[PDB]
Parts: sequence; C-alpha cells; structure tokens
Amino acid sequence: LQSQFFIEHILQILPHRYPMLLVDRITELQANQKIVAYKNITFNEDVFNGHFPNKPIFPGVLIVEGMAQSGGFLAFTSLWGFDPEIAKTKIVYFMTIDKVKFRIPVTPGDRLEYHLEVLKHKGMIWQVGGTAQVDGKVVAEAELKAMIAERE
Amino acid sequence: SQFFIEHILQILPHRYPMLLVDRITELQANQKIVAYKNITFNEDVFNGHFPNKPIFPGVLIVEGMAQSGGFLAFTSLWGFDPEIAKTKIVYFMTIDKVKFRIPVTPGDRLEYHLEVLKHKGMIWQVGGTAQVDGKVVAEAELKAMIAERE
Amino acid sequence: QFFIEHILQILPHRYPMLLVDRITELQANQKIVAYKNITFNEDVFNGHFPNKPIFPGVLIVEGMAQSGGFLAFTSLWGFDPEIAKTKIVYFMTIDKVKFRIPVTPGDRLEYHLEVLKHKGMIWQVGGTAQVDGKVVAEAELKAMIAERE
Amino acid sequence: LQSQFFIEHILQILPHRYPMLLVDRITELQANQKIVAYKNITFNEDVFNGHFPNKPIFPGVLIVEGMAQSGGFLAFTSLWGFDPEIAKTKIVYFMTIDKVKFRIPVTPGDRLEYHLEVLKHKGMIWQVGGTAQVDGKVVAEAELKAMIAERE
Amino acid sequence: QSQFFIEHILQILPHRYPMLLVDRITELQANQKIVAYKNITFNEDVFNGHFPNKPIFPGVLIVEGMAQSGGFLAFTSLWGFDPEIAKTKIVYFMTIDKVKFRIPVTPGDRLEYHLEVLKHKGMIWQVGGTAQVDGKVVAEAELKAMIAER
Amino acid sequence: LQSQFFIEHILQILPHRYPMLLVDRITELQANQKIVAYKNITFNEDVFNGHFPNKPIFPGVLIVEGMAQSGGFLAFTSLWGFDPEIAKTKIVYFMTIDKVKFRIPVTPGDRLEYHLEVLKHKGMIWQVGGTAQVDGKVVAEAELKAMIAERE
Ligand SMILES: O=C1C=CC(=O)c2c(O)cccc21
Ligand SMILES: O=C1C=CC(=O)c2c(O)cccc21
Ligand SMILES: [Cl-]
Ligand SMILES: [Cl-]
Ligand SMILES: [Cl-]
Ligand SMILES: [Cl-]
Ligand SMILES: [Cl-]
Ligand SMILES: [Cl-]
Repeated sequence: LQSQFFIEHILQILPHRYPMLLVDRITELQANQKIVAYKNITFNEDVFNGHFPNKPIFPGVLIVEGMAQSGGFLAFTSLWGFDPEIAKTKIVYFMTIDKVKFRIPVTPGDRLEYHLEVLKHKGMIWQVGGTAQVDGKVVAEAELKAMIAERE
Repeated sequence: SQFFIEHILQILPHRYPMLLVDRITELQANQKIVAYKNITFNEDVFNGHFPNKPIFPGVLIVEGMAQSGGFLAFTSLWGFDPEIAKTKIVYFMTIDKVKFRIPVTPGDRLEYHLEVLKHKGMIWQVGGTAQVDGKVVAEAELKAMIAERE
Repeated sequence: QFFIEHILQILPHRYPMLLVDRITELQANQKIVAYKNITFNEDVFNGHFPNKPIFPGVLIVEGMAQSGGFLAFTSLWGFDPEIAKTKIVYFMTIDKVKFRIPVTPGDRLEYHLEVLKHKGMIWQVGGTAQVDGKVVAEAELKAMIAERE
Repeated sequence: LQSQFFIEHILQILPHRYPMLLVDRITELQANQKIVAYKNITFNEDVFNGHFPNKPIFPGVLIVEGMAQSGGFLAFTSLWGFDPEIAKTKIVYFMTIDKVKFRIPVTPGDRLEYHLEVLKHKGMIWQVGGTAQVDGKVVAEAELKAMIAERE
Repeated sequence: QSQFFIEHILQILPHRYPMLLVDRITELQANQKIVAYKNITFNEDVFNGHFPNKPIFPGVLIVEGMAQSGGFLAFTSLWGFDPEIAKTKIVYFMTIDKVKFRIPVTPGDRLEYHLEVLKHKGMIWQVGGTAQVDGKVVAEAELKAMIAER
Repeated sequence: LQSQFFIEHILQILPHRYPMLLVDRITELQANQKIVAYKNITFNEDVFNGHFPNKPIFPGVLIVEGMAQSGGFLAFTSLWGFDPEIAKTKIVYFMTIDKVKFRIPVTPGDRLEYHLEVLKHKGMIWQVGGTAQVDGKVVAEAELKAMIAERE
C-alpha cells in the first residue's frame, strides 16, 4: 500500500462522483491508523451559486462529508489494500456523526485538508475522528462511525 | 404557521442548489417546527450519490434540519420579517448526536422535526429527527448562533 | 410498487429529463398511477421563473408521457430490462391539455394515465396530473417506442 | 416596434431564464398577427445528458415551450410595445395545448425555427398556432393558449 | 464519409458535455481540410457567467472548437471513421498561435470552423484556419497537436 | 491599491461569473506591471464531466482564460483602483492570443498559479504575457491582448 494517491486512484476506490466526490488527493496514508488528504476549493463550483450569493462559503456539512470519504478510503484500503475490483462491490455508509465543530469558514482559494485518525475498528465498523485544516489552522473537527457494506 | 417556498426564499439566504427546505407545515415560537423537502430523482446531487443507486446524502439531511432550525430560531425572535432577515445570518457552531437509520431516496417526502432544546441570547440549540412516512430516518442536535450580516 | 431503481431499468430517460420517481399502481393495457416529487432543488426552477418557482406545464405533460411509456413497455414485454435497454421513446401527438393549478416546490405531482388505444409500438393514453386529490392538469398523448438504432 | 430582435432584446421581455429560455433570436414580427423566431440546438445543452444517453433528441415538449415563448414575446410587445420596465414584473402561464403533432426529430446542429400566428387574443389571453421548422421542413405543429400575468 | 452528425462525432472524440463543441461535420477531405460547426444557443451553461445580461461565447472556446475539428480531421485522416481505434488514441494540443478575434459570437449564431492541414510530420499535426458566422471571419488561429496512445 | 484580494474582491471587479470566473485569489499585484494569482483545481467542477470521462484534465484553453482574467483584473485596478461602481459598467474582450505552449497537464488537486506581466498598454488596450504554474513548474505559457469596453 502506498501513501500518496491522486484523483485517478480515488475514483477507483470511492463510488462517489460529481457533484459529491469531495476528495482530490491523498498525501499521507497509514493502514489502520490515519489518512491526510485534501480537496481544493474554487469559486467554480456549483455549490457556491446558492451558498451564498455574493458570499461564497463552503458548506460545513460538505466539509464533514469530505472527512468521512477520506475515512472511508482509509478503512477500505486498510482492509483490502488498493483493490479496485473489490472496491466496486463495497460502499461506506455513515452510522453516526458526533462532536462536530465549525471554527473557521472555508472559502474559494482554500486548500481544505482532511486529517482523519482511526479511533476504533473491528471488521466492517470504523470509528474515525479528526479535523479539516486550511493552511495549518483547524477550520472544523468531527467524529463519525461508518460501516463498510455490500453495494450490490 | 404554514409557509411556502416563496416565504422561505424571503427568510433564508440559501439558494439553489443549497436551499433544502420546500415547505413549513408547523411553527410554534421558541418551541418547535415541522417542515419538509421533497426528494426527487431530478436533483443534480443524485448524479454522484450514487451512479445507478440514488441516495440523498446523510449530511444533506442534517443541512436540511439546520435550515429548518435556523428558520425556527429567526422567526421566533423577529417573525416573518424579510427586511430584518437580510441583516442577520444564522451559521452553525456545532452538530452532535447524529444517527442515520434509514436511507432516503427519490419519492420520499423528507420531513424535518426540530424543537428548541435551549436558547440564551443569540445562541440557540435545536434538536429532533428527520422523518419519512412516520419513521425516523435520522436524528441530530445542532447549536446555532444568530449574528449581524457582514 | 416500482421504485426509482426499477423505473431506471425500463425508461431510457435520465437526468435531467427523467420525471417519474415512483409507480404506485400498474394494470397492463389498462392504466397506471405514478408520481414525481417537486422540490426547489431542481435546476429548472432557476429559469421558471426567477423568484417565482413554477414547475413547467410542459414537463407535467412529459411526466405523464413517461408514465404512459412505462405502462407501454411493461404491457408489451413485461418487466424486462434487457429488451428495454435497446429502446427509446418518441412523442407523436399531444392534445386536449388543460392546466388548472400551478405546480410548485413541495407538491407531490401524481400521474393518472389510462390506455385509450394501442397497436404495436404506438400507444395513445390520456388522463390527469393531480396534487393532493385535485386535478391540476389534463392531457392526451400518443407516443412511439423504437429501437435505439 | 422593430421586426428583428436579438437575445438581449428577448431577455428584457420574456421572464424566462436559463435553463428555460428557449428563444435565441426573432427574425420577423407583425404585431397582433405573427412572429417568426428560432433557437439553435447544440449538443452543449444539459437536457441532452438525459434525452437520451448516446442519442441526443431535443424534447418535443421543449419545442412546444419554445413556440409558446415566441408567442409570448409576440403577445407582450403587441400589448405594451417594447417596454422592459413593464415586462420585468410579468410571467406567462400555459393554459391549454392542442393538436400538436411531431413529424421529425430535432437534433444537435439544427436551427429550430418557430412560426406562430395569432388565432385569437383577448386581453392577456392569447391563442397562437403554428409550426416549428428545420431547414424549411415542418418538424412540429402546435396550437396553444397562454396568459400573461402580473407577478404578485 | 464526408458528412458526420453528432452520433458520429461522439464515437470519435472523447470529449463530452460540457466540452464537446462540435455539433456536425459538413465537409471532410483526408489530409487537407475540414468544415464543421457548432450552434450557439442561450440555453448553454457557459452563458450564465460570460456574461450576465451580455451573452458572449468565450473566445477561448471558439479556439477549442477549432482544435476539436482539427483533431477529428487528423484522426479520420489516419484511420477514417473507426470508433474502436478512436478509443485508443489521444490528440494532445501542444501549441496555439496567431489567434485574432474580429467579431463577438452570440446566441443565434452558427459558428462554422474552417481548418486545413498546414504541416504533418510524424505524430505531429499543424492545423490552421478560421471560425465563421454567416460567411464572415469571426476568428482565426493556428494549432499544433500530437497523436499518441491513450 | 493593496496587493492581495480574495474572491469577494474579485467578484466586485471582474464581470465573469460561474462557470467562467476562473480566478480565486490574487496574491501579488503591481499596478501597470505585474500580477500573480491562482485558481484551485478541484474534481468538483462541471467541466470535468466532459474533459474527460474517467480522466479529469483542466482544459488548456481555460488556463489561458484564467490568465486573461488575471490580466484584466490587473488592467482595471491599474486604471480605476478598487472601484466596484465603475467595474459594473464594463466587460473584457479577448483580442489576440499568441505563443501559447502547454507543457504539463493540469489536474484536480493542483494550484494553478497565474503569472503575468504587462507587455504593453494604452487606454483600454492591455497586452500581457506570462506563465501558468503548478508547484513552481511552468505548466503553460501565453501572451494575450484584451480590451476593457463599456458594456454600453
Ligand atoms: O466556521 C465558521 C465559523 C464562524 C462562522 O461564522 C461561520 C460561518 O458564518 C459560515 C461557515 C462557517 C463558519
Ligand atoms: O484525446 C483526444 C483529444 C482530442 C481529440 O480530438 C481526440 C480524437 O479526435 C481522437 C482520439 C482522442 C482525442
Ligand atoms: Cl455552512
Ligand atoms: Cl449518505
Ligand atoms: Cl407553465
Ligand atoms: Cl420527444
Ligand atoms: Cl472572449
Ligand atoms: Cl486541453
């Protein structure tokens, strides 16, 4: 398993697609321990047409979704390594989300960095927690438990 | 007590594709609100969540509950006031105790049920559930702060 | 009942022109009852009209045609995804359409279509579009099913 | 009252906007009588993503909508002339549609020409009828009644 | 063939919405020139931002359409109408030069691309020509591309 | 006239809007001389749906557009400073493009940096030239001439 993955590899692992694939690159990855990835934020995103007019703010809930997708990638690769064929048959689902705090608004031009760490994992159940960061500052924090389920 | 999309557009600053509340069916100042958003396949979000298997994002269910809560908090203090609405902004500080029990799909009428857990000044704490046809599909607690726009 | 996943296996239409979310009643060569939810979160509302969301009357008719199409596919070949994936549908005629009440975000647009006449791939249906029991539209139409190529 | 109008003139009269403004140019207009206009059809339009995958066919219902908007422009300018200030607070509701027949499929690269004639009009209620044409051939026929109304 | 419609264009170019800017090919002479076009309609997403109340087809996209037309010419010159082989090739555009914009392009216009082969040496193809609207030159440009395996 | 502007400032100066506003932030600006700006590239952009499926590549022509917008922002602030009121009465027309080279493909996760210097300028006619950079490496080169015009 490698520690750097680009959009080409992310597409083979996650089932998410436009406009809900919110992870552009993975810069760090340690099986069963953690992942550091990021998503660039540009004004050229449909979401900003409505959030908000003349005041582009990346939705806090989408920041969380981004953290979870990172967590999902970590959970899957920790178990099966980089396996596109099997990834194609699994899908990660949100079971819970706790302790979410928004500290700083995210705006176009920002590099939304996801920092997730494994709090607990047994089989298909994974509990991850971490933060979203912009140039070293914590813009958000969150904890969530996900499940690796069958796609079919 | 019953507000339609037009009224909603005058209170919330959210616009397409992030205004996730279609109609308000109940509102008791400082107490509770019941509102909903219809889920249809004709939504852009379904192109990627997911291809060949449409599932309304859990995070968007939460966003929907927040918007309902913020509408509750705002109207409770200022009522249906478009003019004042433009001078205030309701952003969320925290979100806690979120649980997803059932997937929401095209055809569902996603109903939001939020009650004011507590409020002090401009800090409001709401909580409740997301319901589809009488069943709880999600639940969450949120803390919001009402501030002056700008 | 047939859900979005099932509808997708039969109708060729896709986003943003698939306007039927669920089928509630189906009786071969007789009639069909289905619906589509209307939410503000639809791209059409950006232009129809700004600050005044009104589902286009022509899309209500499209939704009725698609409902009729699903009735046609299944009456002809049953629920067969394999044969379905080779076909598309063309509108032939539209007639006697009347709009009585505007459809807006929050509405559950229900389609009620019955077979008026059919032969081969050519089907003629008629009925109404309803929101909470009240007729919001009436229409008759004839459509043709044809091979992708 | 001119006889040729361009997209900028159409935007000041019709309340329709993207993705439902289906008239690109008006080539000839006779008040309270007839109007000829057209909309270019390109693959670069969102409806094609879903109608149908791998086989782009401009929706018949949108051709009717286009004929309706051509009628609406005719109807409005016949009433108040070319007045954007009066126009900016009006909308147009479809009332009835009759005897529409589609003869030829419309596809990308086509110049969809609308020919509408006023069959009967009273106040805000206009009943127009005509055809949609591509390269001189009739691809569609339709009769419709629309109402112009003040937004409230 | 000499006249290719959208269905054919789709089988040769990998470009898809909203970046497939060639609707139909009207003339094609292997290794010499290609005449094609793209209709310009207000119902295009690009006009939402370029520019509000003043729809003007982006000049860079006129050049993109010309580049796409050059690629179809190059490709069809090597293998003709071959969808299967098309899936295994890519046309990288290396340079763009001498482009001049003389007349703005707007909704209602039939943007016609006129490109000819200026030089073909190996995997490198150099094309140049003009974009026209109703007989008049609206733009001109030269482009160099390389053929390679996808 | 400062040297750093964020999206809220770019919105008030450039007339470009979604999905054609391709500059997210300004980092360096010397009136009548040079400018350095950037646009974050994310998979979450509609343009990638068609360029190309299963292989996101930011269109070379859009990189040039991005450089033009940066130049236009330089030009306008050079002649009027940060004046939203006057900016609202203008648009920009591409006049020529020359010497463009695409050396490295741009993909999601990249920080597309625009470097432009003023080659020549008189009245509303500005001629800039420079490069587009990603992590210090030249990804593209171009020279272009634009004109600021009264939107009449
Ligand atoms: O993270 C945020 C902190 C404060 C704030 O006001 C805010 C906001 O208004 C919108 C999104 C995020 C934030
Ligand atoms: O990758 C391609 C880019 C442009 C283009 O024109 C093209 C093509 O015409 C055939 C195969 C691949 C490509
Ligand atoms: Cl937010
Ligand atoms: Cl979900
Ligand atoms: Cl209507
Ligand atoms: Cl059709
Ligand atoms: Cl331009
Ligand atoms: Cl490119």
